[PDB]
Amino acid sequence: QQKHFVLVHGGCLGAWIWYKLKPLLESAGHKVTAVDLSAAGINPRRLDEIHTFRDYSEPLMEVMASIPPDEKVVLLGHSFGGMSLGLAMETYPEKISVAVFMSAMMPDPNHSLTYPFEKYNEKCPADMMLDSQFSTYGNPENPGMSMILGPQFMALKMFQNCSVEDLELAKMLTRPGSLFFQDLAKAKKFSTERYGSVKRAYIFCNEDKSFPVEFQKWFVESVGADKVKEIKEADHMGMLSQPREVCKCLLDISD
Repeated sequence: QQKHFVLVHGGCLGAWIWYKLKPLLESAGHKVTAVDLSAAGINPRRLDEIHTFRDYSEPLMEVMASIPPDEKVVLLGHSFGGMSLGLAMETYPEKISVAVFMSAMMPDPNHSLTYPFEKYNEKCPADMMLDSQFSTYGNPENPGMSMILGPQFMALKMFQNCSVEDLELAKMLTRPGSLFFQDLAKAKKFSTERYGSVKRAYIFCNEDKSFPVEFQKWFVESVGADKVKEIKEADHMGMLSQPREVCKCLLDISD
């Protein structure tokens, strides 16, 4: 039976990361929507006009709003894409057969939206992002924070198991992004009733140097998932370093 995978990229990246995974899932007979979130990929918005996490996630929500009455989707969220999964799961829990997180913080409906970030930024050193750079933007009375990935950070910490071509593509395509911390600090947390009704799966990427496996495991341990798979030699960009494995894990989880 044909599944519809909605793939959601992490911060500063775009739908294009899925360019290897998407045709694989399609050759398996499945439908795939790879979404650019707002001001990501070639989405035509600018980051300095995106101030809320809901606005950032809107292209995903639009895909969710368009799932027909008798269909569901399988979501796959990479990295920060996992937060947009949570929003999709809180909003349209009945529309999702399983929400798959990969190298992603899985929201915990027991805690605030910022909790996984508060956690990340307690367990991880302050210089972890190397040559990446941050700057504020938006309302001076309540500024957003944007970031740009450094090419050493990308090379060493995100794409180190990927081809040079994929890293090249990332250097050519990465755009400023934001984690919307201060907007997330004022959201409405997800609920166990809604977000928590949705089957969760985790795909571990064991060589992820950006979101290390021990931290992936901590999210799975503390939050829980119904299915877990591991890709031993996936880096942070498992859909580019190990697209076939991601495709097998996904079909496994979904079928």
